Parts: sequence; structure tokens; C-alpha cells
Amino acid sequence: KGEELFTGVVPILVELDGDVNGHKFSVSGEGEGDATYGKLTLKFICTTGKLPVPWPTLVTTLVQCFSRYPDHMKRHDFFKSAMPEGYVQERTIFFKDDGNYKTRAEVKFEGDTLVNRIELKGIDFKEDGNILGHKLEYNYNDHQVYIMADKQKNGIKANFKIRHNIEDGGVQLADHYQQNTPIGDGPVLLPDNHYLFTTSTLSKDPNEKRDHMVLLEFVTAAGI
Repeated sequence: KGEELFTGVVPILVELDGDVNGHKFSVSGEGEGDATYGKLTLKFICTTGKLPVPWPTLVTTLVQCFSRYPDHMKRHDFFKSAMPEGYVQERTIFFKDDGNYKTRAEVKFEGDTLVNRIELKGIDFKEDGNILGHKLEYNYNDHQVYIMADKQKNGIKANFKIRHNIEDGGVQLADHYQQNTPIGDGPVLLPDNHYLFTTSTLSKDPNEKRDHMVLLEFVTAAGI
């Protein structure tokens, strides 16, 4: 199975090609994931200068195959069983009273590395809004992802809202819609509707001078 591929620690590579209101940028991240515990540790760097959007707005874009599925749903794991060929992840993220992100990612194995490679296009943003004006605090409000099977496209989908805290004020909404389809031709486990639960912690590397995000995550899956 692609499940046997996650029994130990797996190195993770993340590459992102971004373009928001014509402001172009690149992000690289790397670290590792342990699906036995559902733990992820990654460090991201904006490889092109200052990031033109706040780091928290990118978190959901920057590998749900690392979630710990307990043994009573080891069959409900679309993400793991799609490997090594992998899966496509697509989202549109609407920032309320502001622009939106469109993302297309391919998540697959390359050698023994789990690679998440992303293109992101952001359109119609306010240049002094909460996003391009860098007005969001550096923290994270996790939300549970209710993952629904989609027998039509042989994949999964989900829809959820993330809350971003606004410096000097209230909360900025990020309305997420997601669909994943497998890249291979082989059969794939179309799960029953279950939950992913995440806790993200964001921090900084004191010896890192480039614009960057250190990210630690714990995630696993639940039924009902």
C-alpha cells in the first residue's frame, strides 16, 4: 500500500510558486512527518525576499497524508493510499472583503521524500487590506476539516473557514473549498466522512535572517 510508505519518519519537501496581484514570490519548506503519531515539523523560507502576504494565510496551502489514522479507520485513508503516485489538491480560499487564492498542488513521493508542489494565484486583493498590508498577527487558529468522499471524481472534498486574527482589530475570514483527486490509475480508498483535527504552532528561528516560518503540527483523523 501507500500506507506502508508512512510507517517511519518521512522527509518532506514543499515548493510553492506564488503570484498575488502580480506580486510574485517563492516559498520553500522542508522537514519531516511521522504519521504514526501524526506529527509534522517544517521550516519555510521565502526564497525571493520579503513575503508579500502574511505567513498564516499560507499555512493550509503549504500534506494531510501525515495525519494519524487510528487502526479502526486504516481503510478510510484516501491520502495515504494514493501514494506513491500521489494526488492533486485544489482549493479556492476567499478572504472576506478582499481577494482570493487559487491553489493547485501535486503531492507525491520522489525517491523517499514526500513532495508537495504548489502553484498559487491571488487576484483582486486590496493593496492596503489585511493581506497585502500585512495586518494579520503571527499565530494560528486551527479548524477541523470535515472530509467527504466524492465517488464522481474518485476523490474527496471539504469546505471550512479559517479565522485569522487582525492586528488592531477583529478577525479576518478565509473561506476554504477543497477537492483532491488521485494521480494514479489504480484503485483508491474512497473514505467515509470523517474529521481531520489539527493543532498548528508557528514560531521563528532566531538565527534565520530571511523571511521565514517555522511550523510544528499535530494532526489525526476521527470518525462520526
